[PDB]
Amino acid sequence: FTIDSARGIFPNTLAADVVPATIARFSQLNAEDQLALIWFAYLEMGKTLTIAAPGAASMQLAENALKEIQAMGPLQQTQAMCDLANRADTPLCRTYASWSPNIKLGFWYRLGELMEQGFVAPIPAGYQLSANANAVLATIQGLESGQQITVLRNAVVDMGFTRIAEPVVPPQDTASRTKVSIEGVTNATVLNYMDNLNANDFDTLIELFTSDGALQPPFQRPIVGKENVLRFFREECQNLKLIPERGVTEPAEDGFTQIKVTGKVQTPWFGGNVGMNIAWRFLLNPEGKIFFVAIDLLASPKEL
Amino acid sequence: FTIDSARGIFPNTLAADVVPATIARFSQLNAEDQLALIWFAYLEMGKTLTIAAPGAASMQLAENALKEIQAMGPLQQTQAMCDLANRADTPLCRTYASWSPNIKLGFWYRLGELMEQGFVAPIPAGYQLSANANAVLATIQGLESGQQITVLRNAVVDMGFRIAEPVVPPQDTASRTKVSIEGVTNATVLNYMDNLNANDFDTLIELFTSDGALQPPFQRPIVGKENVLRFFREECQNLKLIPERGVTEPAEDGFTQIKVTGKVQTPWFGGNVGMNIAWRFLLNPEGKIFFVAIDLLASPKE
Ligand SMILES: CC1=C(/C=C/C(C)=C/C=C/C(C)=C/C=C/C=C(C)/C=C/C=C(C)/C=C/C2=C(C)C(=O)CCC2(C)C)C(C)(C)CCC1
Ligand SMILES: CC1=C(/C=C/C(C)=C/C=C/C(C)=C/C=C/C=C(C)/C=C/C=C(C)/C=C/C2=C(C)C(=O)CCC2(C)C)C(C)(C)CCC1
Repeated sequence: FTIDSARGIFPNTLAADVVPATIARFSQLNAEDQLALIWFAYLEMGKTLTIAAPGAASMQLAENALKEIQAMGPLQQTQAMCDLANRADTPLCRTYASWSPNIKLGFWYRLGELMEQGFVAPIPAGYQLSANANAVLATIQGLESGQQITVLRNAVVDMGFTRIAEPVVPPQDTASRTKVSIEGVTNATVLNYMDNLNANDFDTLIELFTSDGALQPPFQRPIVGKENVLRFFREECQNLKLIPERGVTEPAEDGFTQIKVTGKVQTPWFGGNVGMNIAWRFLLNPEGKIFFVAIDLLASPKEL
Repeated sequence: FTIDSARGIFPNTLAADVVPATIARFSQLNAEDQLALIWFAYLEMGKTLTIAAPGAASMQLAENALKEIQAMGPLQQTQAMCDLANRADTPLCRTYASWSPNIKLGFWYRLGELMEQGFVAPIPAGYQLSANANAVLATIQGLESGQQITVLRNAVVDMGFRIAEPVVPPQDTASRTKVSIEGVTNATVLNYMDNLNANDFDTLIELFTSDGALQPPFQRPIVGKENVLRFFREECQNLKLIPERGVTEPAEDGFTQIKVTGKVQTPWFGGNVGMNIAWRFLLNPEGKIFFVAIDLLASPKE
């Protein structure tokens, strides 16, 4: 068993690879078209889905950068946004790249509010997308909400020129914690994984892993080793709600066990308004430690 | 005008972005599935489309790596190929990454022949692709040949974790052909096409502004004469550009923008694959190339 070979467990699992396909098409676009397309997608999505407000701490971390942009003239504001989209090498792009995804998202949330108000240069009036851009937006608007928000998030995270993160919130009080139930699955490691993540208890969660174990987020390469996985939990995985439904348990090579669970996950950005269809694919060693876990965004509810 | 803003000229040009979409899907796959998928695509494509043999110089440059793999036991051979697909950090992967695209392609051409012959571990008998991988292969097989070969090339180039073929002397001046483009007599555009068709990179590069850029299909702009010239020498030998028609318009600051459409042949396939291409030029007032983008078009309808 290697981490990279483990990526192949449960090969029947149909991931929503339209997401990275769409991000790839988006990434080809002219920067102004990238910005306008997201503006359009954002505006129309906002008619039925409300984005949660960025946290106070996140806003403080992005404040300096936001103030600099607000102080610029309109042409310069537009240029700064194009710089981010083009991944140009500028001080602002370097600052942006140092930020965790949540801080990047909160930065754009605020710019969006300011553009709506006319305090930061808006997308030009009557702007029409390029041929390729119009098709990309059409694709996005045809996707399930869980896929739409993943496309938008990944586009945002990709910006800037490549560590600052929000403070780590204390774990949930033990007596207040809920426990998940999974049809077919009573495996203690899997249950403890879900329960500890739901309680933001990253120190306990990381102890479930082998020293060389990995976690693979949707459409990303495996994050390998306890140090890197713990960093990822602390920077990116706060305040999720995992709602696993059902699973299946099978023996693997060398006394290992492989378990696939399907269910839903909510991000604090949208709460119960977007339930993403997710699979977890675990490979556990003979002692029950996590050697590998992959988290996949599923192609449709037909994959649960 | 910035290089990055110039990327937006002629915005109704519909590029074949199914190519980078498909590469992105492919890149998500398990490595063994990546290898099997390409094996399948390769085998089926080869029933109607023959790949030209790698050049002698290229083969010599890849020879040591190929010999090392051939000396391995079958399990190790399979692992070595998986390492390349996974972009693992290994000596072989580092050597591979140092190679120009043509050398990487020739390396896999040879491994393909050896797998067919049974001298390098083949894809396991009766191998079945994953759900996601089967769909990716279906997409590829539905594409026009020019798009298929671009997907395969880009997948190959992406593998692994400063070595190029020797530069071939430019074509004898008296032997050179000249292109004709309906609607377009612009000397810079004509000289661009004619010099590239003659492998005359030293003359070609002089058409560019010092800070000018060239943007290959689905890649970021390559900026400045040093980098553009390097790209010509490493990657752009022995092409055949067959421009057909164009359109010429004024641009800002006394600049001119010109779009040309036509076909291009790669020496890997010759006339057997004609790729539908657009060139989008932005020329300064003196006629120098500030920006040229080369796009693979979505269909002949473009
Ligand atoms: C840019 C831009 C603009 C603003 C755009 C904005 C404002 C976009 C905001 C988008 C947001 C807020 C998207 C949030 C999406 C969040 C998602 C998709 C979270 C998914 C998390 C999951 C699936 C986690 C699953 C996990 C599990 C279950 C595990 O078991 C282990 C950990 C982990 C893997 C993490 C404007 C409009 C100005 C126009 C100009 C350009
Ligand atoms: C991996 C692998 C295998 C072998 C795969 C092989 C063997 C694949 C070979 C593929 C090849 C040989 C593809 C070649 C494609 C070449 C292309 C698509 C060239 C396009 C060039 C263009 C469009 C240039 C246009 C330009 C123009 C016109 C300009 O004006 C400026 C310059 C430039 C921009 C360059 C096997 C089976 C073992 C299985 C295991 C894994």
